[PDB]
Amino acid sequence: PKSQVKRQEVISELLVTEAAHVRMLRVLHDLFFQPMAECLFFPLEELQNIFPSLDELIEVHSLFLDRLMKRRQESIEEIGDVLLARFDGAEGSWFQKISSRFCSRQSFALEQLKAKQRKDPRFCAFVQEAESRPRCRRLQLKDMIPTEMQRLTKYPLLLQSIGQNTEEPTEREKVELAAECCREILHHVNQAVRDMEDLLRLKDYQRRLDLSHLRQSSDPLSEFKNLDITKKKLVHEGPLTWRVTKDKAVEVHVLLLDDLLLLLQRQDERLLLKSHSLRPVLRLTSAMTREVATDHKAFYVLFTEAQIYELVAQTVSERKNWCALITETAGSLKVP
Repeated sequence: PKSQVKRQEVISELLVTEAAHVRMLRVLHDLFFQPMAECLFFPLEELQNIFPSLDELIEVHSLFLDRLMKRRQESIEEIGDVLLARFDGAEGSWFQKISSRFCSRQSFALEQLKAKQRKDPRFCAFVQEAESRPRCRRLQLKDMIPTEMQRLTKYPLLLQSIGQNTEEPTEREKVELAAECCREILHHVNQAVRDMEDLLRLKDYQRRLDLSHLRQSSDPLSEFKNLDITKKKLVHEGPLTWRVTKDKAVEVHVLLLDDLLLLLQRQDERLLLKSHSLRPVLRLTSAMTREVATDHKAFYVLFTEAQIYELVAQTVSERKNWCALITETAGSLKVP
């Protein structure tokens, strides 16, 4: 007291909220996943990408719910040991593995479901009917899926304040270490999320890429034979206008990647890279941006034979934003 009331409260909050989460996850499973498996709305492989590890994700939280209850029941001093048992060592590692799998596919999972609802009325009516079942507690499926992430972001907050309210030192170390683990996990999942969100997107572009032109120029482009972008970092993308001369302008979708800049022409579902002059592909290791005094909406990118690429955004703010991003990424790149 007063350290103790808070410590007990927080430990309570953690147990209760852990149960609610298991409960939801089970609803998600029972009312959505399993029935859809049985109605075979998707081929199963795919359902597994929408709910990447639901079955075992339920278990991991379940096992924790279980430790926490056993501990409460047998009394609360000491909780560190329990915490470390879920977030640290091998069980630590698994929890991460399982929760991050499932979290990464969130965005994917959602658009998949949205597509199907807007495309197939049998399925849309299914989801409605399911969403009206009491066990939903007024959450929609779209509300359910992203709770796993939320839950992960809650753990450091909860653990941080059990620790800072632990009087006895060696116990507070445990609880502190545990909390640290949770931030390690959160930080990793967050990353494995962007890695997936980028990946799927880059694989998308990579099969839509009309590569024929580089294989055709005598332009010693020969480095992009063969160009692969699936395993690279997508820093930024956006429509722009590409004033190849002050008489001719090209409509273009730009990808700013870790180390290359790509100016893509959109032609039906295709995306072309055409040498039309000035190349469409560019090694950033040399890049540099400038304002254009006669056009607050336009800027220049230069490759330090010049090599001038006059690009224009719709809004002034966005072209401020573009230069900002290029020069910054450009800078991030090291000289041998």
